[PDB]
Amino acid sequence: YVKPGGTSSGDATTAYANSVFNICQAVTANVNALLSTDGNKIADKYVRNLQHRLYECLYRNRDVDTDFVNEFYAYLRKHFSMMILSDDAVVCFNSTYASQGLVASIKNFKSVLYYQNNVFMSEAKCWTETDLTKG
RNA sequence: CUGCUCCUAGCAUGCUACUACCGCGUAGCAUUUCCCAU
Repeated sequence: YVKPGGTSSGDATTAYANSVFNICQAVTANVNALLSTDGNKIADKYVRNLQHRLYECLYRNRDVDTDFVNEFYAYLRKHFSMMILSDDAVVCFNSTYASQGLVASIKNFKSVLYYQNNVFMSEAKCWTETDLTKG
């Protein structure tokens, strides 16, 4: 037969490939979530300036811009922590930011999956925890 | 197929300790022999 696509299982790099794929999904969901928010009701200048710079470096600049990459990576480390196994991950994220939709959220993941993987991830499968005593 | 762990066996290496003998080196103690022509 002929395999249309999708990762195999008997190879030696499925785990690392899936990890990289997961990181990419999370990062693109964060980028999508930030850029779909009105800039007229944003908090302290910093984030609004960052969003403006992001749109410019995304659709107007042609080549790469390293410093903005470092800054955005540091921002993600500041307000988004991920622990990644092969297609399995746990996220610790600041909640007041997510209240205003300035970082990821489950609805963003649903939308990203719907338009980028052709699958509808029902939200009843996810879990969200507010406490940190229990793990 | 990757990663983690247990257990077993063997090997090999390193290191430590013990025992024996050896000789060395040092020190102490003590003795045994005592010499001759062309």
